[PDB]
Amino acid sequence: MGAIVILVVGPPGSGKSQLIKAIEKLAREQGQPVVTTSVTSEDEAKKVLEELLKKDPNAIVVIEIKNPRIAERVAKRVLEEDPTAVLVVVVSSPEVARELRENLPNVIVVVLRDPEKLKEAKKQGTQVLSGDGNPEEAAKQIAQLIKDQAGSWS
Ligand SMILES: [N+]
Repeated sequence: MGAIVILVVGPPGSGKSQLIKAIEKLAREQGQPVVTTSVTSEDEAKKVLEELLKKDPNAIVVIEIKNPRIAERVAKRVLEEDPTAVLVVVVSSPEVARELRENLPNVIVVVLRDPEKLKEAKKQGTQVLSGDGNPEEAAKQIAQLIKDQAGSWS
């Protein structure tokens, strides 16, 4: 099918590790292998992606990003390394999400509050899903969105 790459973007305290735990658990239940990596710089991402996303592995790769400022370059690096990867960016801030949407043609999702900033994000194509603070629902919602817009997830 191809690689599904999920960037999970947000500062410490955004729910990333719990969201990632829920995504891994649901994926195991569906018989799909998931691997995770946490990156702090664009080259770290290059290093791990150039090793891992070698031959469009049929796998889910989750990338944890604690520094939202690097998200865009890491997203671009993913596409550079594997132009045949599905890329889903789960972002904590609606403002970051809007900025990433403007700079990429990639699925960008917010589960997370300010109604005005959220509307602005959605206007640039940010997708909103229920399950902020409920990792299990969130994981379910993300998997449904990937199925409907990207493929089986198998
Ligand atoms: N919200």
